Amino acid sequence: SLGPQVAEGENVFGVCHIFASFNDTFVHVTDLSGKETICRVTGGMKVKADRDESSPYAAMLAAQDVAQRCKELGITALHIKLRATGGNRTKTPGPGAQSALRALARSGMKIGRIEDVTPIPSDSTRRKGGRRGRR
RNA sequence: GUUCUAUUUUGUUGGUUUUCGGAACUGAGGCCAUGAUUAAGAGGGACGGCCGGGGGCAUUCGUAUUGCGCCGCUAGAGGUG
Ligand SMILES: [Mg+2]
Repeated sequence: SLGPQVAEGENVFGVCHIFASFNDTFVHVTDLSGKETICRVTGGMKVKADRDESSPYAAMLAAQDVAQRCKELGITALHIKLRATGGNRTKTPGPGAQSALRALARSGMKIGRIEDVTPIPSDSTRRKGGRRGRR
């Protein structure tokens, strides 16, 4: 909880891994390595109902809690790594991703570079479902 | 040329060998305007440069998965209308 950075000269960089499933949203801030983490709070930790854990309100509260816990240490800027369900399943991020990103941007985390770290397979295994699908 | 032979014939009775004709075999010729229709918008094949997720064998790469090992923080994570 002690920042060695000079205040006006530069900012301390971290990176958030915004995981956006269709049933929950993870907002996870780690360092430049990713091995050491800083703050992780979810939509289910903020809203105690399973059906709206991936809701933009829950992702917004999770992003506000992440930004407050990160300003408690003094990391100022965050790179953004958007991550989806991935694999054989869906590759489009959920509704909480843009809400959490805009929420941390309003709460005051300096936006670095944004990229997709979605685990898009080259050629995956068999998708969970029948030959007729999830009807 | 070789073998066989219907017989006409030597005035009439007999043999042998020829001229002349028919059957088979066999050598040197002369001639054909000498002799093989075209190459199917039929087909087969050779040859040339290709072309192609065609086939078989060996090798190599890519991610994702799931499981394990180590590290960081955590009370939720999955999943559904
Ligand atoms: Mg079924």
